[PDB]
Amino acid sequence: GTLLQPTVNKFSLRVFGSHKAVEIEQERVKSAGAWIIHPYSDFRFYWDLIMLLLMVGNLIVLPVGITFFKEENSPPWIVFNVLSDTFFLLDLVLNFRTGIVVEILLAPRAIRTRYLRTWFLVDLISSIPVDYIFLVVERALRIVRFTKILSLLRLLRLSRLIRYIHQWEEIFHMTYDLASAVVRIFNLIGMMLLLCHWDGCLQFLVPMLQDFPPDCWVSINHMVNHSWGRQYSHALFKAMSHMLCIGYGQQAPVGMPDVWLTMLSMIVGATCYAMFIGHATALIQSLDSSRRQYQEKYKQVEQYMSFHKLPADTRQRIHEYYEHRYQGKMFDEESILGELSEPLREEIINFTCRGLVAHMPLFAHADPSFVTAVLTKLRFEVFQPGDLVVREGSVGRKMYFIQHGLLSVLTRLTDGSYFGEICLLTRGRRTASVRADTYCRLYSLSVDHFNAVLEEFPMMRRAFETVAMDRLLR
Amino acid sequence: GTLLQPTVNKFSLRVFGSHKAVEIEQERVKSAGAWIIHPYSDFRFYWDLIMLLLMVGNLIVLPVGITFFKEENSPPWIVFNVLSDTFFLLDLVLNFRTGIVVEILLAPRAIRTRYLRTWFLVDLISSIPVDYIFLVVERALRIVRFTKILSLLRLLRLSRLIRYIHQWEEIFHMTYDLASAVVRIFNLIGMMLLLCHWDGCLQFLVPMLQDFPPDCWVSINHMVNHSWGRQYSHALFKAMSHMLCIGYGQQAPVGMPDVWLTMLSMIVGATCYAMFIGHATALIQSLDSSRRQYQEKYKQVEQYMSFHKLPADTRQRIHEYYEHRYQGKMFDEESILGELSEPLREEIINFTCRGLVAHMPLFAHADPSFVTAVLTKLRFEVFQPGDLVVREGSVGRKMYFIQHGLLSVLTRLTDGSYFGEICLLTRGRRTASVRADTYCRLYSLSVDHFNAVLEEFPMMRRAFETVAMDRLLR
Amino acid sequence: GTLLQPTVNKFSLRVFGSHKAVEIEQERVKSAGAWIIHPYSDFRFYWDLIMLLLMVGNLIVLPVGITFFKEENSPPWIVFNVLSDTFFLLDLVLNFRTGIVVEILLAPRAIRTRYLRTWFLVDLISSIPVDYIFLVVERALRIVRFTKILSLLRLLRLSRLIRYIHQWEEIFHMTYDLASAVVRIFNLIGMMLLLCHWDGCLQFLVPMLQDFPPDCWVSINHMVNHSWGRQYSHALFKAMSHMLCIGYGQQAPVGMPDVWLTMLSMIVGATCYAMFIGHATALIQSLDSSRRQYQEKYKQVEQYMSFHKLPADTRQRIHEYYEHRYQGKMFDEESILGELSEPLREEIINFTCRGLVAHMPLFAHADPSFVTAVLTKLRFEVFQPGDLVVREGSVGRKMYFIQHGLLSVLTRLTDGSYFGEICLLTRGRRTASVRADTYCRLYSLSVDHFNAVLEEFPMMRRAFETVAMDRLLR
Amino acid sequence: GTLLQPTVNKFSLRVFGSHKAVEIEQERVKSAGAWIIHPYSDFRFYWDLIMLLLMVGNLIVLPVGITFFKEENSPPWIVFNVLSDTFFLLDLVLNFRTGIVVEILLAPRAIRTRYLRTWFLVDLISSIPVDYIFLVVERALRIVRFTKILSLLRLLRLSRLIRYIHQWEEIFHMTYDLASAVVRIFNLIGMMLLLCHWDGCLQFLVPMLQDFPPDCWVSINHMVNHSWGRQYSHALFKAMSHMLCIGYGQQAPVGMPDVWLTMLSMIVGATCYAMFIGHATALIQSLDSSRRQYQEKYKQVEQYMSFHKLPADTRQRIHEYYEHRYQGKMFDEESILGELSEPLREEIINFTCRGLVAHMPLFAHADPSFVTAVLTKLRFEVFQPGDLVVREGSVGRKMYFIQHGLLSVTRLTDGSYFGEICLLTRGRRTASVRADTYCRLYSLSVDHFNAVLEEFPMMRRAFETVAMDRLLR
Ligand SMILES: Nc1ncnc2c1ncn2[C@@H]1O[C@@H]2COP(=O)(O)O[C@H]2[C@H]1O
Ligand SMILES: Nc1ncnc2c1ncn2[C@@H]1O[C@@H]2COP(=O)(O)O[C@H]2[C@H]1O
Ligand SMILES: Nc1ncnc2c1ncn2[C@@H]1O[C@@H]2COP(=O)(O)O[C@H]2[C@H]1O
Ligand SMILES: Nc1ncnc2c1ncn2[C@@H]1O[C@@H]2COP(=O)(O)O[C@H]2[C@H]1O
Repeated sequence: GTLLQPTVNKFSLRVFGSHKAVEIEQERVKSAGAWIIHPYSDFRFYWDLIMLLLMVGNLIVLPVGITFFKEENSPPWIVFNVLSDTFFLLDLVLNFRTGIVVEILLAPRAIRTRYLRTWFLVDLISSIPVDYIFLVVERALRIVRFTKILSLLRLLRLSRLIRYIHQWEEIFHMTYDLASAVVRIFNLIGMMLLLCHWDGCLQFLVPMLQDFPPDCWVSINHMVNHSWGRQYSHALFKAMSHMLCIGYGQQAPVGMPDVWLTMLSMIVGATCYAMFIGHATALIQSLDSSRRQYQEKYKQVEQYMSFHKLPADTRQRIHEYYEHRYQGKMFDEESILGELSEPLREEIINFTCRGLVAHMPLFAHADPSFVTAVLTKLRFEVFQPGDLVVREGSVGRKMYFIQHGLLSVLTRLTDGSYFGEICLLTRGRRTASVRADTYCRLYSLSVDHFNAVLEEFPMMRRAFETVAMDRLLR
Repeated sequence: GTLLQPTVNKFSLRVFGSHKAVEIEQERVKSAGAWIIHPYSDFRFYWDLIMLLLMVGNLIVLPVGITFFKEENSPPWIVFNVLSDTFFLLDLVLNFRTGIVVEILLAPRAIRTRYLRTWFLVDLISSIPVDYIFLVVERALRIVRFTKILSLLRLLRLSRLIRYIHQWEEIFHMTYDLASAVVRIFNLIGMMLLLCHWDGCLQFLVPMLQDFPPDCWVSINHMVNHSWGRQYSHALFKAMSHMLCIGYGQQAPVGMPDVWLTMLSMIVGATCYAMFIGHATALIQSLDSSRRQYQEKYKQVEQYMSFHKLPADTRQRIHEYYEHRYQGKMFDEESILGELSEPLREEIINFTCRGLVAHMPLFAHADPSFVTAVLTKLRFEVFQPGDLVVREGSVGRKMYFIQHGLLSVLTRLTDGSYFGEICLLTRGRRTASVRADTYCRLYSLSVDHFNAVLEEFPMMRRAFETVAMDRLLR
Repeated sequence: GTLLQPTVNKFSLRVFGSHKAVEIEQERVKSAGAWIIHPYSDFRFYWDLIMLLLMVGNLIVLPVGITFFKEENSPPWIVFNVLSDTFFLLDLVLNFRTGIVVEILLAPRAIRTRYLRTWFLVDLISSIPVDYIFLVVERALRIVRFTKILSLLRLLRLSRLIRYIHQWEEIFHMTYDLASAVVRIFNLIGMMLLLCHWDGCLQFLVPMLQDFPPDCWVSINHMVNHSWGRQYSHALFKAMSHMLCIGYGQQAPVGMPDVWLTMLSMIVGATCYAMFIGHATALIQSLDSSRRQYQEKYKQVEQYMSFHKLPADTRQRIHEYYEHRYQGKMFDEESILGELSEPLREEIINFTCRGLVAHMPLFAHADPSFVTAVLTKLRFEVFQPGDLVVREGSVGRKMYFIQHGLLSVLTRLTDGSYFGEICLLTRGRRTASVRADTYCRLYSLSVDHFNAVLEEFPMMRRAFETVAMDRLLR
Repeated sequence: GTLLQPTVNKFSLRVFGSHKAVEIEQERVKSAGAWIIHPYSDFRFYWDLIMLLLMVGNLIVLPVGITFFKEENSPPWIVFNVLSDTFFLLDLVLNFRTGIVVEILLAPRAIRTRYLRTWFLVDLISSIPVDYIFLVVERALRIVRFTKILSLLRLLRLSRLIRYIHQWEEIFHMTYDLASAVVRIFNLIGMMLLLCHWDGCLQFLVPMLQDFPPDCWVSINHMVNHSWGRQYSHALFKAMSHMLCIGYGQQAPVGMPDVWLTMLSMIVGATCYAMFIGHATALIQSLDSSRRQYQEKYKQVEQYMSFHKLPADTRQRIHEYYEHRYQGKMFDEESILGELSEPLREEIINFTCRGLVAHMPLFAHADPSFVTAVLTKLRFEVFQPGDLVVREGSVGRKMYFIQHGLLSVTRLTDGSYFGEICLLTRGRRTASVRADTYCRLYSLSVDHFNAVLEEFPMMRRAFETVAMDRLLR
């Protein structure tokens, strides 16, 4: 009895919010009882999965059954039509109690007026069997052709199929992350295949109603008395060749109703192929945008290089810097770390600098709170070999830690080491000079952040003082 | 008598400014009297709505009347031509007094020179009936063909139609918000349909003037003596098949003037179809850009994830954070709140936090000025379960309020609660530790903003002191 | 004698810099004398304008002269060929002394090696008349066909035409601001027209060399003995119909060399039409980008509106705010004013606020230096009616000036007025409350900027004190 | 013996990191011995370069050999098939020991399960010769047609070719900077040419198996007894004309299997041509984006100009300012200098201002450390002529240096400087400076100036002496 209520699911959590909002929605459904179908409930799922398959089966089978078969009084055809009319009438009956997303669950007022204003007439016309009525109520050939065109009123179920497919596609952008362009283009492919299947049946249907004049292509190809499969094959070939703008026959089409159907199918095919090109272009432009932005940024850089007329060796030095800095990846490290929360930043920086945790003895013994408080305030820097990181007699600004590479002070030291220590404490000038031997990834620490961390932790101040005196002894 | 002046309307307000600027424009119109038509006045509306319909009627009917009908001396055709010449001459007469937007309302100088420099000759040629003049002044078949080609000079009214349609489209981007690409593409569709309707009439017109040679397609299909409708149908089929690049006849076109018309229509159709593909692509790329930017941003995030070689569980934790933070929506909350004004921000934050207003007793009794002054300085934050928001023995930085979820301090508390209070007042370390039990939306308050609000309001300082002492008792 | 040197022009100033850099380049040219042609000099202009016209004339006329005419020994044809060979040999001779932009003006070393490495062979082959040599040196039909194919070596002048057209197009992005896509697409249109004109001549040329077999289309259409114009017309129709993917004949092409030419022209036409669609799409997407960014920004805003589930009246209030703030224009007022210089900002703000200059008596008497020093520090703000700008008992933050609209303090005041005065001086709370009656554009002044301007100007401090005492009297 | 290990190369450095990480990967390979092939090693290079050429040769030659030739028992055809089966079986054998990038080098567990889960069946089917088996085991015409369709199972080597081409293309985005769209579009061109070459062979193959009915196009064109080259030419013309949406014959195709092949090739050609248009559009939009952003920015500027209804002379003054400021180049000087490191900034500013170094005597004698410390804190500014840079009786804010142009206060040209004494005296502006031409200037802020004086005390006295000299002037 709870199947009319929306259950607790991932889409339910992402739409309603917490479990309490889901319970509020369930109580709003339970305001009335067995009169309201919530539009996110599993009953609408369990119904629409049936109705989509039935609608696809009818929209494929029904024109082939109308146009190509001669004796329309076969029993399983009548059984199939009766079943289709039954389910598509029960669908409207269940629609009457259903909810409407704009979620207006007011049953006696909003539902009835929203149907009678928007989408009751089309579903009502497509639901009921019109041809059986005129058969019961009622020059026989005009009557039979009239009943055939009336039986073509079943084709308005397409408008309901489109509505349910768009409701599904609005649902499954949220339970699964899907590229939008893929959904759009497979929707368009289904529409195009369906339209070509219509035009085949139509271009056989029109010479049927005129009792095959000698001007029509069926009489010219002498294929009146073949089986329905081969006639369907030739008609579909003709329709697809008009639709993809080919050029079908030897002669121009002579009969006047052939000309206008031809022109109609040509226009429809040209517009559908144009929209298909558009969707394919929009899909292709969204494949390697991360690599494309890197390309645009380097175009911008060499534009700036050209503006100041820089030398060639400097230009390739810049190029090597970008190749060993970004590695073809155009990411904004500031905004991504800004969009996150604090524990995510802590976990990321721990995973990136557990090597610096492991090699350094000062981080081996201290509290991990202190370790994270240091690590959250570093900055990643990359140097090229031959460069002097710190020159002697500087102002003194920053400390450095060593991720990779080895560095030479004119006394060499490899990765896992550190320098820039004592000049922050003594506040003096730079004692020795540090060179870059290779590409060396470094993390840097600002002095204001350093004093803030020392204000947060007094014992590591004495630890740095002891290791600075040891460094002075070295 | 005020219909020459621009009235007070929505476009009038968005162009001129206040009502006073509209009155200044009305006085500038009333500088002269019954000699100037302001280009935004309702008289130009009331005139152009007639003239567009007349121009469309002529540009559809006139070639069909020229080419297909034999006896051109029928009375209602002459009546129709006389009416068309009358209205399109009166249009030029009313153009003489009209205003010109660049609004140059100087009648005797700017209007006359701007016509005689830019667009007087084309309207003058398209206005007057040339063929009736040569009929009055004046081997009869060459004369009749000469009059037919002279009567084709009516087709230069297209240049006026384009000018008025662009003036309308420049108007209605401002009274109604319209997607620009839709306007462009329906303008192009109208142009393409009109060009195909020209080419049908033209490809029947050329074998008319040569008295139907046996090489032409009309003689080959033996359709000289059919009605004009069927001839128009076959000619339009031929023109559309050349235009959409199909391939029309059995043979190659034999007569030399057929070949060049064929090649001309093929080139025109290829270029029009190319521009149609371009407009369709530009329309499709502007449908789901909000969802596309979210996709690009997450591609950027997983690019950054790949750059530091993060583990899988961390990567899916980041993915869950974005799914429960942005919900597929790529919006910039900083810039949108920055572009607004202060009362809009106040109304938005009141509607988002009236729940926090309702549950908290401290906000229930105080002045709503104080309530808004608190609420404008919050920050929205989202945590994942298991995370520790405040760890014991911290520095003490911020207060938190609880939108959703429940939180556990190791003493549980659900939504509508608050914490982080006493550490701002005591300026000490963190007493207890707070965990996250679920996804919990929190609003955070900075201590500097907190002290500023206390400086603005002294009594709530004592209120916070009392509730902090109560919290210490707890 | 100075025509070899680059003169002082707009492109010369935008490339070289000042007049002194132009004189340095002129001295670098005058390092040698009458041996170097600078590539920006007017002599290269005066030469290339001739050579482009000659190259276009040859690339149009020469295949029509080779393929369609029978007697190739007519005198003016020989005169035309001798003139063409003369000018295209003199072009290579003048190329030897010319300069090369990469500007390497080193004549004996860089020019000779850069020709013999890159582009000497193609120009040498296309320069000299090959067929006259084999005619002087030398089954006559094989010899004549051999001379015809040798005379087709003139077609390599296309590579020189492309080089000079790209050098021109690189020049005229700088003297005139041109949309790049227009240049690209007209270059492509010229290339496509030229290729179709080649294929017409080629598809007549191949049945010439086989003495018109009965399998070829010329013999089938029985058009061997027509004039050259009609043969050229049918050949061009055949080539264009293959190129635009149409379908030409009744039968499939029977002869084997016809099939491969057909397939070649089909592939070339398909690729050219694809690139034409691409250029048209890229041109269309760059037309109304300013209006498109406004559309995307409002999509973003209503996305944010949907995220917090805002009410409808609030949503339309936001919509009215944007309509009366930006007017469909997506401009960044911060970055544009940031990119300018100081006197440009001063001139812009003077033109926007001379009304506030004129109505205010305090700005009427003071120094215009003081006036600009005030005006450069304002901020433009827009309010909706009913809003309260200043509520009584505020903290006191800012002064306001009134561009448009009228405002009511509960004592009304219209545009050109001002308020927010005395609370900056007294540093107290807000005395009276100000409402918004209409849309009212306001300029706001911050108190820190206000005190800075008072520090710059001491007498206007006393002026504000007097008018504040007058306001207190009011 | 080290060819199974990944050597020290540029891609190796850009993937692994330092030389030590390369040695760690080499030790991880050397965990086992002569049982593991590392997927970046030169042996996989030396193997795949052979296998791509063999796969292309087979995918071109084999359908032409099957469909058009009558006697399929010629010796060099059998030799060619035996060689192809040999190398494509040895490829699977060497695949068994190979590594897999996701680098899972675990040989007995990850490799076997990853093959038997993902890509063992297709390579196994495409490897072994099926037709020779049915020939050994086994109305002869049905048997021969059955063997022909079984010999068409060689065509599944395309799936391996695609995998190796994508592995190569993933490698060479890193050793060479390549535009991605060019790689995509040449991959698509190769695929389209291959598909058209398939459809030609197929549309001749189907009337072969029906012993040429009179309804087929071969019998209608009376070309059964021509050579194989001319038959291949007509079949390829028919296939390409269906593929590029042309319209081939006089009549509609009469036989029912012709109709469905026609419709299939038409659909395939339409989709391939659509994707080709898409790739061409995406390539064209990425050519002159630097010039396009300048265009969009100036559209934005004239939008702002229109919003405040500015006069024409002001608008063209703004236009001249942008033409002499950016020169059509839409670059962000802040972010580019921000993304670099400190020595790169120092080298760039030295190369841009060595003229100011050379003309100024105060920079001629001082330490180059001081020179760079001054030069890193300048700002580039551009003025229009007639403008007054400093008006008399100002507040006093900044110093200026002169890159180009000449300025009139007592005139002075490029290489000069002003704005000096008002920073020291902290007073108002003494004289007024005009702009005579377009003049590029570098500006110096007073807070940065006092910071540099705090870093260097002797140049303080140098500025004091030259300021007293300026007062004497
Ligand atoms: N043993 C050592 N090896 C290398 N550098 C050292 C040593 N001892 C001290 N230093 C210096 O200690 C300094 C601390 O900060 P500086 O940035 O001034 O530069 C650092 C190094 O040059
Ligand atoms: N009854 C309580 N339940 C939970 N937390 C409390 C309680 N009383 C005080 N606190 C703490 O009060 C602190 C105020 O600021 P903190 O951020 O230090 O962390 C807050 C809580 O841990
Ligand atoms: N005659 C007046 N009419 C309207 N407002 C006034 C008048 N005199 C003083 N004020 C107030 O002067 C105040 C100066 O700063 P406030 O922002 O506090 O708000 C301003 C006004 O409310
Ligand atoms: N000989 C001179 N020629 C030009 N300007 C000078 C001279 N001597 C001093 N100055 C001024 O010195 C001032 C220093 O800073 P100011 O920006 O006030 O403006 C500068 C100049 O106007």
